[PDB]
Amino acid sequence: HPETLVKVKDAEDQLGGRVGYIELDLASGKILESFRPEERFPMMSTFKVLLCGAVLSRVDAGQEQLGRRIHYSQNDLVEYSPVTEKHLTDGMTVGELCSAAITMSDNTAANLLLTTIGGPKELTAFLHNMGDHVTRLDSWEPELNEAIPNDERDTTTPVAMATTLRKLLTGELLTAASRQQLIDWMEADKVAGPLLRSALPAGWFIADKSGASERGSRGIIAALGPDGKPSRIVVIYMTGSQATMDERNRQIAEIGASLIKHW
Ligand SMILES: [Ca+2]
Repeated sequence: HPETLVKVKDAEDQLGGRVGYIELDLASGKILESFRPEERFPMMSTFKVLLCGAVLSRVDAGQEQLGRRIHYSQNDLVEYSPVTEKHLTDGMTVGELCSAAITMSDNTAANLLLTTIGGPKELTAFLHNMGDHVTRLDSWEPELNEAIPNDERDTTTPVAMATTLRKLLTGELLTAASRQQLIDWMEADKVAGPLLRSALPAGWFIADKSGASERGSRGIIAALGPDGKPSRIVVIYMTGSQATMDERNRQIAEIGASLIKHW
């Protein structure tokens, strides 16, 4: 198994475009290794974790309740809404919407949640307000993913995303209950099987969120580690290529095999 940085560089050689990577120690926050750490990449659906961090932060501030039920209508439904499209009559709670956004990548759920906070500009404000002056959300779904043509809109860097994710999952920017809730949602991801999960040994813990565009881009953010406990944050982004989805997925899975085999 190639060394992880060797493998990242090889992935980029085979795919074209750029591959960005970072691995942080969860406890300490130290950067363990990286490639293109400060370069921008489209977030795609990886932003949905950040969105639910902002929602949880409002819960912690007494401004939102996870049990608050949101009714919506057919005209709110956008592409790739596998959970929300099934709840037109009953609606969904805020907590259900975060579960759908994170675990199923549901786009209408993400839009509804963005509305709760006032839109993409307000998510960017949340990020700024937690010390992430890099990451930006500009668009709603489905414009955001299924292709962000490479502007700086809707981008992050590997290090900004990793850093921000660690600040949401550890420390005290969220309460203990909210930090746990966020990681629970990510552990329950159902749509990232072909990625890091494909390389994960029995007994490990992973909490993740993936992203994709039709053409060009892919990504994943994760907290993972052996023995049931996450101990590192890994962020991988891909953009700018003409590679197939199967090729993007395989290269992420192969990067994952390297980082597990060298753990
Ligand atoms: Ca290169």
